[PDB]
Amino acid sequence: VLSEGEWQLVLHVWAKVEADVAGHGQDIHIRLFKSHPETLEKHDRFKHLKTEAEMKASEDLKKHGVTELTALGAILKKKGHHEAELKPLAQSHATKHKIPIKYLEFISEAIIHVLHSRHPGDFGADAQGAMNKALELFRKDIAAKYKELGYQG
Ligand code: HEM
Ligand SMILES: [Mn+2]
Repeated sequence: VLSEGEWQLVLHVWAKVEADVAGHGQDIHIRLFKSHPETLEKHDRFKHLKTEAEMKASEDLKKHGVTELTALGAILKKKGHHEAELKPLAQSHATKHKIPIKYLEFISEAIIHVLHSRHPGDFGADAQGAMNKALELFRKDIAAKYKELGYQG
């Protein structure tokens, strides 16, 4: 459980993401793909992009990042009361994309990295701790929904 003050820090930095959702989503994917190339495999639509500049020039990848971050933002804004938003996400990611929980850890790391790279003055230790707790809650709750659908994270 997050305190009200922790949620406020999460949403404070999230408003900064919302000033440029597409750019943040591009940076998060590029970091994710570089740190963990097997995650680029899971994105079988983008597996073929060879360089950072090709990745940045992909309109489809940019649009996909906005779709992803929009769903995450909608979840974060519910401050843990996110069953209705999380359930369809768990359904698609368990039964179609087949994204293990470890890959959600990988993208959580990339989110933290990009947020600290772009917003260090609004993303110090306490804000990082709050965002880490909110992403941990997200991963814990989606893992439980994964199991309800069969097959483990
Ligand atoms: C912050 C966590 C994530 C959120 C909120 C998220 C959200 C979404 C949303 C909203 C879609 C479109 C609708 C859907 O199919 O559910 C989507 C599609 C997808 N996501 Fe995620 N996602 C997350 C993490 C990941 C990770 C970690 C991977 C893979 C390593 C991943 C791989 C995919 C793929 C492969 C698709 C569909 C792409 C296509 O149509 O080609 N997602 N995601
Ligand atoms: Mn993605």
